[PDB]
This record gives sequence, C-alpha cells and structure tokens, in this order.
Amino acid sequence: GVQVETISPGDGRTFPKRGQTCVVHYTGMLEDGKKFDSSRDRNKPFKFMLGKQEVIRGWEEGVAQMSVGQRAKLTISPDYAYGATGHPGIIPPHATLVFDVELLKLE
Ligand SMILES: [N+]
Repeated sequence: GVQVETISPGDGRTFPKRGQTCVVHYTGMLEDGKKFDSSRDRNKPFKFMLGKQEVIRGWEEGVAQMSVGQRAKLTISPDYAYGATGHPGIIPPHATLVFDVELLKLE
C-alpha cells in the first residue's frame, strides 16, 4: 500500500474527489534517494484526473488523503507502482518508490 507523511499541512478540509483534476508538483526517488523524475525541474505542474487510472495506484490512493496546499512524502510499494516488471531503463523490478508531492489546487 501507500504510506503518507505530512511535510507541510494543507487546509485540512478540501480533499480530492473522483473526477476532479489534481494539479501537483512532485519528485520521484528510488529507495536509495536517487531522483528519477520531477515536475519541479521542468518548472511545470503535472495534472491528472482522480479515478481515470492515468497514474499509478499509489498516487490515486495517497493523493486522495491529502488536502489542498498539503505537501507530503508518499512511500509506495511495488504492487501500487510498477510491479515485478518495473519499467526497464528507468524503474527497477520490485521497486518501492518515494514521492515528494505537493497538492497545489483542484480543477
Ligand atoms: N510495470
């Protein structure tokens, strides 16, 4: 499953619902602490609709427990990320990923 640890609190009341577009900034890291992706480096926030399975299971379940403005660290197990196959060249098999995600707003 996913484990959420608050880094900085959000409003404590606006949680994302199915069908909404979440606008976030993130940084992906492998268990070692090595970065592999980051909307921050691209200086452009990422958007995805909750429920449309366009991101890994772990983001859909973890981000749904965050509120607007909150910045959290998600620790996601293989079964909720890229599985046994991973994504060769980028993500190793059976990899536990750590994301530093900040929920900027909802649309
Ligand atoms: N995968």
